[PDB]
Amino acid sequence: DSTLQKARTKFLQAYEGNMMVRGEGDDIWYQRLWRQLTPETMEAIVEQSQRFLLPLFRFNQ
DNA sequence: TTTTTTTTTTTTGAGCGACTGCACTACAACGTTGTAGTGCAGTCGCTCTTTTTT
Repeated sequence: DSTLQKARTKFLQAYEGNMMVRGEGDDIWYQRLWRQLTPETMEAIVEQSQRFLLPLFRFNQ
C-alpha cells in the first residue's frame, strides 16, 4: 500500500506540478479529452504505461 | 520596375535542513581491541498567504 500511495503521489506531482514548474497536465492536448483527471482514466493511463513503458526501466542501468 | 514561397519543437527550483552510511581518531578494557564522538558524503522532505481604495 505504501508504494501504491507513493506512485499516486508521484503521478499527481508529475501531472499537475507546483507553482514554479509547469506540470504535464497543463496542456492543450490533454484538456480536450478530459477536463478533470478521473481515477478511471488514471488507471487506464497506468495500465498503458505498464504495458508500454516497462522495457524503459527494465533495461535501465 | 518586374516579382518567389515557407511549415519543425526545444525549457524550466534550489537552498535549508535532517537521515543515514562510511571513515577516523581518542580513550578505556583486555601491545591490542571495543566503545564513543565527530566529520564528510550521498539521499531525501519542503516550500514560496490574505485585498480594495474615483
